[PDB]
Amino acid sequence: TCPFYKKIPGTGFTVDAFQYGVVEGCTAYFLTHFHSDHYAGLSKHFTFPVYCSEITGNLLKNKLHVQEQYIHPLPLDTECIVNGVKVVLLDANHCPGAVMILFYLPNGTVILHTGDFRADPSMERSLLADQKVHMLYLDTTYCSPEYTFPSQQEVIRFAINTAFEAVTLNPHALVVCGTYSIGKEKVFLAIADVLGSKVGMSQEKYKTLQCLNIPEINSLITTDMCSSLVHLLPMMQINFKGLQSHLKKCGGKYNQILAFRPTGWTHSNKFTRIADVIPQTKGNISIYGIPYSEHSSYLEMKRFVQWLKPQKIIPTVNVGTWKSRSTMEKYFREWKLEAGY
Ligand code: NI
Repeated sequence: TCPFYKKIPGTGFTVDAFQYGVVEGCTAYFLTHFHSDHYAGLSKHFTFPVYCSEITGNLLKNKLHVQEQYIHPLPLDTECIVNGVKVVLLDANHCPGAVMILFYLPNGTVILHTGDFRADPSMERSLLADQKVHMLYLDTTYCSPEYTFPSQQEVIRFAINTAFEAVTLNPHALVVCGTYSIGKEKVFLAIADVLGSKVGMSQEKYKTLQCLNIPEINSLITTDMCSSLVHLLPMMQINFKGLQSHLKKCGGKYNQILAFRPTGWTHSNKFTRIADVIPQTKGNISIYGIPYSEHSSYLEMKRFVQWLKPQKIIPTVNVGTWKSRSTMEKYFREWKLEAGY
């Protein structure tokens, strides 16, 4: 049965709740972003409205094959009526097409659902700046003070440097980047740009990227592997046995791979900075971990919540154990006492 933190009070609306069958009373199913935990359940056979962003809509049509009529894309930053309830979609600064949703209830309550987000100060000068938010449904993925990680711009800097050094040292080396969902496209697009290349990838990955409304995308990507010296592979495949296997296929065209694994947090964030990173090495193949995050650090989350001063907070991540729930509430109480709301 659909959990209460996926339902919006005083509406027929649910959020990211596609895996339970029909939910009784639900006139509308909102989808925050195209990640499989959030969409798990959709198919071609859905005949209830789905409201989502334009970009999420393209992925729904082309990757899952939902029928154009049931996909209601909405533009961002635009006051929109949806069954006589005003709603707004806002950029979540997560993956392509990811949004947060502002719900304006008939009774006067205002609810923000963040979906998955990486909180940022530019959100403090959006339509949120204009009025009070009573209830916050919050992405709590990294709600604990151990979780620090660098800025996205810091990480992209490091990457543009590593890659370009190597390629200029050895002109027969390949850059590989790992992937398993949408998100983090900046890693590979930045590397390719510095190297004067398109990015090469499988047919299915190319299809997915062609749904994202990236400007100039035809100039940036290709399915011709031979012609490219930045390749994307499955994240499963980013290891030595798999990279050897792949290094064979290229047919004596490169004599060294240099790979990047964009990851979330790992325990090596506790004791090692970004300028002081190293790879594992089994012969000519070198694998970097780079902590490029599309979720809020603890500090970024904390600042966003203390600015918003919500009357109530409902976590949507790490809610499956009493210990995590209890740990999170304690942080929420500190934040509230510090900030005086
Ligand atoms: Ni996500």
